[PDB]
Amino acid sequence: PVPLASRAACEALKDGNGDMVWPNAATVVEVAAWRDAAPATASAAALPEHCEVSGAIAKRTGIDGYPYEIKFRLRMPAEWNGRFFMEGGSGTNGSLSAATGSIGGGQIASALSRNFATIATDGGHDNAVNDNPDALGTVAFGLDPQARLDMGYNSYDQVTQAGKAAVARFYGRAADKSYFIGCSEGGREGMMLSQRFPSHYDGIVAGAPGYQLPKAGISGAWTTQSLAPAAVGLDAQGVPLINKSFSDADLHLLSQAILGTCDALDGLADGIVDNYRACQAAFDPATAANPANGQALQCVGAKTADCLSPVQVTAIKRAMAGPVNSAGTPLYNRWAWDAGMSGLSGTTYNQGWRSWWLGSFNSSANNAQRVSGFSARSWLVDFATPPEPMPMTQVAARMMKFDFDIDPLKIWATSGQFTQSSMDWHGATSTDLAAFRDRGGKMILYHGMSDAAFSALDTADYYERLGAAMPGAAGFARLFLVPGMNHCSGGPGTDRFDMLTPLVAWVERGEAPDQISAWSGTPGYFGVAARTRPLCPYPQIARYKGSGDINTEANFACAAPP
Ligand SMILES: [Ca+2]
Repeated sequence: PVPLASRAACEALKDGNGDMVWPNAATVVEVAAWRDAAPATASAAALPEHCEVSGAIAKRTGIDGYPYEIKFRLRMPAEWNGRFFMEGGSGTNGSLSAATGSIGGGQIASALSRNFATIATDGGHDNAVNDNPDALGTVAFGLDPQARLDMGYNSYDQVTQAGKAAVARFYGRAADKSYFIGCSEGGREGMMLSQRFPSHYDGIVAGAPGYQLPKAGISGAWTTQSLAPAAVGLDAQGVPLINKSFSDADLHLLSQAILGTCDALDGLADGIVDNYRACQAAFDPATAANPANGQALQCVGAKTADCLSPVQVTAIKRAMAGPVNSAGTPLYNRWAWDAGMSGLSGTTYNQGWRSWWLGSFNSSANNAQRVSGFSARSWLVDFATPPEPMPMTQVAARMMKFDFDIDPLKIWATSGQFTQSSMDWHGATSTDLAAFRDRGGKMILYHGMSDAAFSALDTADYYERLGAAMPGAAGFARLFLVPGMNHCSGGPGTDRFDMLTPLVAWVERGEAPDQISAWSGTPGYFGVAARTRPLCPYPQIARYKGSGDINTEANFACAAPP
């Protein structure tokens, strides 16, 4: 005689503590604990009294000899709004968060703080355990084929099913609606769900989605080899210091030149390139001027602090252009020029763009994500098939000798026990969302224009393919590009927003987001205390109404570009 949504019902969910039936028979509950309410903190909204359940699914040994399991953590509030929530991952996953239901966007509130039931997974591997010194550290899960499948799609499927079964037993009813919010790798997960598991979630937010993540290391090898002629000095292995190709002052000059060409193309000079399409048609660093001195951005002779050398201009132009093979066939996409490639807040230069292709300037070693960091490591072990484990010191050189006629094929290939390609299990490129749309599914995409991890133009290209394949796609899927914003957060733009509130309104009331309110997390980039702007559904952009404070969303409306 155990009442629903109670401490007794919570503790009954543990193995050997009752009658709970899990969808996957290999589910092990390690924790089923009643949690008191937690007060608000400086960085988190208050958490209601809830049941916390944590465990793992399909504990096994991989073909690499390492243990694998799909961890989950679920929190079911005693006072429940009838909604189910899953948060996405980041990086290459491998960690189990507090699972309070992050909504991204730099937000204080969690889904659990709004009385959702919330769940998270580690994706099928554990960074504390699946750490192989001969397979590039925590990307070493790529040595096991099933761990790849779990990372690609299976972990989120198993955890969604397990969460909904516990919700049904704990509350005595299924969730009215289910929601998923993820950014980066979590954005790829959201797109994967809409394509592969259309009925798992009714509302999906997919920010900066790496829906072509196996191509990232291809872009990384390209940007690495493109910036190398501008590098100064060598690291300990004799590899050119890609981080020395551009100083922070150099990048700020590039950004200021982008603003000189593109800032006013939306009708208002405000440090924000709202008209990104017009900017791409207008800006060329080989021709653009330095608006501070009126002279050309590219140096005429020797390098000064007010110009970029012709080698630098050639290098960044090639990097932004995107990778091509010998036939000239594009292998990923190009990248948009934007002011968030740099930015200055007080005396602090923005690192949020250069960390991906360049790395920190004040280092005698390469530390860019795409040169020697996690992204380059992940491609070699997780996305190349068969995997290419190596010592950590060899990664930068491996990117320098990357062959664009041979190596890109490895993301489409199968080998031995690796029976799916990395584009098979990790890719989420399908525009067949009819099952998702026709059951009432709604999807909000967002992407920062100054994202150096994944190209915002590549998300836009996906959205255009979606609208062509599905007439009237704006009725269930809308894309919100964020000028100036880096990867998932940061940069001179309005990078903070509450995506959960309009997602619920769209799914449950049919109210499509004609704009989404946003604010800047670092308004010092513009020298103000605060800046609020509307995000606009693609292809619309923000247009100043002609009067009022330029830092207040009320004085802007969404419209077609000028
Ligand atoms: Ca502007």
